Amino acid sequence: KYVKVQDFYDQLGKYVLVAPGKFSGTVAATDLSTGWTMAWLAAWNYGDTCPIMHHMAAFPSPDPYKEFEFVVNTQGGKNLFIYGVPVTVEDPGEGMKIYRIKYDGTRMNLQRDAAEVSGLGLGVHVTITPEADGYAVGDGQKDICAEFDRETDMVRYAWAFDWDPNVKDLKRAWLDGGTMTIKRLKPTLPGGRYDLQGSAGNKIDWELVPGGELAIEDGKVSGDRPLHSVANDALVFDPRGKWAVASMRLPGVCVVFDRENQVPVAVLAGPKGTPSQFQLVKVDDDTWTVDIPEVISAGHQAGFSPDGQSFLFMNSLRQNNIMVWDSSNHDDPTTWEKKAVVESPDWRGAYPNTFHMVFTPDAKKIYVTMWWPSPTPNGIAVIDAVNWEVLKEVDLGPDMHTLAITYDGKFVVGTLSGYQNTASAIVVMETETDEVLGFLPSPMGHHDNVIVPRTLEDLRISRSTTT
Amino acid sequence: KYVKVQDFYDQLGKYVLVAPGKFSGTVAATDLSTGWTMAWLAAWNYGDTCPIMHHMAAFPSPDPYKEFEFVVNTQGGKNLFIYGVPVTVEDPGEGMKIYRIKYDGTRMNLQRDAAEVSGLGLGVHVTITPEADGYAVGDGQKDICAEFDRETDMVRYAWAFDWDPNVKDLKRAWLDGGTMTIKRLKPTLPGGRYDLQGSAGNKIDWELVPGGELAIEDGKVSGDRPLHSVANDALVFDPRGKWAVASMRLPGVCVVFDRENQVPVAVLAGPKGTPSQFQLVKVDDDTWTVDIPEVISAGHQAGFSPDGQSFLFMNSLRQNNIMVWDSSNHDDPTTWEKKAVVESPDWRGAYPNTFHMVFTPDAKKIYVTMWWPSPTPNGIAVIDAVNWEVLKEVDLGPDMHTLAITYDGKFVVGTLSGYQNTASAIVVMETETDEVLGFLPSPMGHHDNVIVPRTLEDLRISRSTTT
Ligand SMILES: [Cu+2]
Ligand SMILES: [Cu+2]
Ligand SMILES: [Cu+2]
Ligand SMILES: [Cu+2]
Repeated sequence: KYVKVQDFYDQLGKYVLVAPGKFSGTVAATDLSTGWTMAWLAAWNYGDTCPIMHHMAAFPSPDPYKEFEFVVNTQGGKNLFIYGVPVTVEDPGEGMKIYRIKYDGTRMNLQRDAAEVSGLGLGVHVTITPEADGYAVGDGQKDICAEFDRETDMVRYAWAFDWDPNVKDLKRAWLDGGTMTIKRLKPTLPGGRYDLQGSAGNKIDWELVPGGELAIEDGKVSGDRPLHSVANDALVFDPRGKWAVASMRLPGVCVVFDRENQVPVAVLAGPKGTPSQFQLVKVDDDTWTVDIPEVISAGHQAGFSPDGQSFLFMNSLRQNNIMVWDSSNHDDPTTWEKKAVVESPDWRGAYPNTFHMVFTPDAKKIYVTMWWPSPTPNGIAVIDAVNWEVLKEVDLGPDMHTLAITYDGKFVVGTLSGYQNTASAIVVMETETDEVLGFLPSPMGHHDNVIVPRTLEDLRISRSTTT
Repeated sequence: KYVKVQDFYDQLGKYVLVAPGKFSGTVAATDLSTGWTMAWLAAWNYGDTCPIMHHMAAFPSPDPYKEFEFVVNTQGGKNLFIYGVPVTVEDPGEGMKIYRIKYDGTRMNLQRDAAEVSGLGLGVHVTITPEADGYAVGDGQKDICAEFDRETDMVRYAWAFDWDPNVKDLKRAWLDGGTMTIKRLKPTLPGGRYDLQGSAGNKIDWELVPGGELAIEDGKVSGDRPLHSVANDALVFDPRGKWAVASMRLPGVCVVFDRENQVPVAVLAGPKGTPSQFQLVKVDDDTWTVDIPEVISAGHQAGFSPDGQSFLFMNSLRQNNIMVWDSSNHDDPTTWEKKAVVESPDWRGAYPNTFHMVFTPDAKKIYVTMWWPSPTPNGIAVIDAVNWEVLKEVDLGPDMHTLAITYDGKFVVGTLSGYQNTASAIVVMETETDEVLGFLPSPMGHHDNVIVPRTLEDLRISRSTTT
């Protein structure tokens, strides 16, 4: 007679979608086998006065439906003013919170704020270590990343990054190059803690938007110290262990760190045209530098294929493509060498902007975001990861964000977020012939989403090895 | 191969569902033809410091996808402490806002706070007048209801209700009878404004929950004036025009009001066992009284069938049934006689509590809510409104709130809201053989929802004639 939406959910199976909602100030888990939201959480109700719920990542649980834990961070300050919502809050809080929350089989519970426990507030990407024993956050306003311990929320190590332009004027500070310093950040407060919550640390007073390097160069982004900015975005993890990679938007490079010995060991150069790497120079036991002749393009998204064998960093802005290194040699990242660039005619200038990606478990395909400012249709591009070529692009709607995949490989689940004021949805695509099955309602401006992994192997294609 | 969710939405058609989300702080509209959320608004963004978004109702729009306008009010104070979210807020806002919001075919726009325009702040049911030229709001803490003009947001008339118990002890205050006063409530501030925003007016410090009539009796509800409460809930409208009916929870009556002459004309007695009406006595030009020998039962849900020929009030609490009156004589409500009572073996003392309803366009059936405290399954009873009998009950999940219906009469659309901390959903049932088609995600604690009407006729089965 009639069609039952339960038939759609029957095919997706018992996966748990989690996603935060940015200006909605909520986070929510959804049952993809029934269409229910399992639980949601409103941070205002906990006294947060700028609850911009931003990025997030879930630890694996053997049964997400009885329990799971996740990490979700917030942004604050003038970040509240930069989207199209005519916000009337005067003096909002400062965000940079890192909330630990546990779903217990009925409700979500706010465990604590890790930014308080560690001393270190960081407001961009959140990922889980491949061993599920901790997590990392990055922040492009203060240019710090750190890997924290799951059980205590204390920082295992934290790196601060600094730019020293060869030309001291914002228009040229990146294009004509400079030296980046890589600096061990050491705790300064009792108990092993930092003094870097909320805005403490900030160089620029809000996070650079997609294309937002142009803005910083044109002197349109305020802050104390924009000339020193690199805009770190993320620390993503090699699935094989040992190394974590920090992405720096403005200087177009990624830094490979030794997690156990807490040194950086290599710098990979993003733009097509430049070598595989630049030279890392140790200055002292806590200080390294790297010189860059010119920044030919800012980069964004960074991540490893599930087997560890390829590493990717996206050029965005002046170039627009995916640079791929061969990371085959687990024993020494200073050998990792460029082996492929994914290019496509429509990939010119800042838009479409490729800010997020997910591999299929066997690693032969990639789903990658194509973002544009309103009104141009946003979408997904499907990449052949064996030959490194675009297979197809699907237009979907406004403001495309992240992409997650069911662990059996079969369905891609993505979020579009209305720029915080217009249409928002969850999108489902099947990966056998890459077609959209449609949209589920989602009143939230998500800039992240995940499916709760069950095993350490599922994390290799979740929020761990890519953003 | 795969089922597309678009197939389920193709059978629903271009209807727009709207609902607010109570603790979530937000409000959202969904395109039931594509699964997208069309847009959503987070009240914290406009500086509201207790954005419990409560009840709402939408003006008809000839094309809602192009634009439509709605009203959504808030609660604050200690309402924020009444649910199991371990809220930690120091100085919560007082709530009782009445927002005017307009969707402009891209975004939601906050137009203003009707409670600041009028001075009169009310936080329970919001309904639209059948001519779509104004709206009404009730409040069970202050015991006031009013009709507001749509263009100016100024009060057309408002009424204040007061209880004068025969026994001055909260335990007997309603059981052993009393007198209720109906007072015309007049502006005290310049320009025809009230001085009654926020907590001003409050007799008890929070709204009574389902079954909370026993809490007030037991001295569990603090406030300044509990012995005087009646807990007004709503002012629903005869779809034929002329009359509005205010429901009074604690004394178990409804008062019929003549909208244009600004006087009450009749009082309907809810519990089975009592006559059709108690006698309204005029005291002076602004004051009427009505005596009740004893209150056998509190009531709650109240509303008209779409042709106006039947009027319903739900006994909850000490009886649990639907009382029905013959309202076919539109010239004189003092002739409305009880004509039936719907009863069911399971409907004994408070739970399930039947607090929400919607009619089919032809008025031949009613979908009514059945609410229990966690953990018993809440759901929907289907009522034969030709013979006044229950047809079936369907169990759904936690915390069942309101129901709407598509104006072609084909699909019933309801909200479950997880007691603000667990599972939430929208549910879809087809009215042809009353089977549930399944659930769409909705991370929101809705106590309201509407499908946006397109004509005046549509309002006869929207938030106008029933809550
Ligand atoms: Cu990023
Ligand atoms: Cu973001
Ligand atoms: Cu009610
Ligand atoms: Cu309510």
